[PDB]
Amino acid sequence: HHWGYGKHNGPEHWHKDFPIAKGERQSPVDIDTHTAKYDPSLKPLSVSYDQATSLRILNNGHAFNVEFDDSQDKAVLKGGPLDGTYRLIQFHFHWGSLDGQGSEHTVDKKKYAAELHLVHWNTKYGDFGKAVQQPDGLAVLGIFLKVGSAKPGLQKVVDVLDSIKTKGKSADFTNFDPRGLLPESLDYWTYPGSLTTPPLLECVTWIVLKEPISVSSEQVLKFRKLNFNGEGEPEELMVDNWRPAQPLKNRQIKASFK
Ligand SMILES: [Cl-]
Ligand SMILES: [Cu+2]
Ligand SMILES: [Hg+2]
Ligand SMILES: [Zn+2]
Repeated sequence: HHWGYGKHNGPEHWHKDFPIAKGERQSPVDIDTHTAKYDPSLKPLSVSYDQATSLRILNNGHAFNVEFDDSQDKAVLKGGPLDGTYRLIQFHFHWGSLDGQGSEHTVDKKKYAAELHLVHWNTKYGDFGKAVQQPDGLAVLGIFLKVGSAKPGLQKVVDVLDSIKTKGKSADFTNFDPRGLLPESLDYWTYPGSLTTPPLLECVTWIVLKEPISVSSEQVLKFRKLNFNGEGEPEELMVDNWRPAQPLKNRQIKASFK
């Protein structure tokens, strides 16, 4: 039975099909702010999304993915802990059934209402499938969401969700500008980890921003109206699609800021 987030197929079961779930550099993790070390050898981070080309939005039965044209260097992440250039391929979120949970990373055990992952692949490996065979194939920019004022740059996503309610549905999603999902500050923590959904591949340099974005209660409420199930199946609301914190093991979390 497919992986998911319910009691019978959720994160505590993933290891049986994906034994790497219990591996040496799994994500997410708790970010203990008092033991992360400021690292002065970190170059500033460069987020260049002005030429981004969004194509489509898809409900895949686990979350929704906003997919980008990554066939040219258009929306790239560089600098910070990264060597070379990473190309944006998609973003998605993880969120809760209530505002007190939903993030995957936690900050001194604090859970945010949701978390945005902008997924990029290392353009020295030619494309995504080859990048995910490399320990430095991916960079994911992770951004916490808290409930407060609306985030204007998220509204076009929220408005399209009605049209991709159930698993397998997709809609045209061109000209979406991901710059409108960023907070003001680019201060971040970074550590080596993995994708947080099966197949949980240990390819990711995580860059998790310290500053959350605020979204309104009405915006997150619309995320919670999505469905894990497909059309004409019984309703299973898409909520709590987050994996909990995993063992830090032999890893150090570095901070970009004092
Ligand atoms: Cl690898
Ligand atoms: Cu699936
Ligand atoms: Hg890998
Ligand atoms: Zn994710």
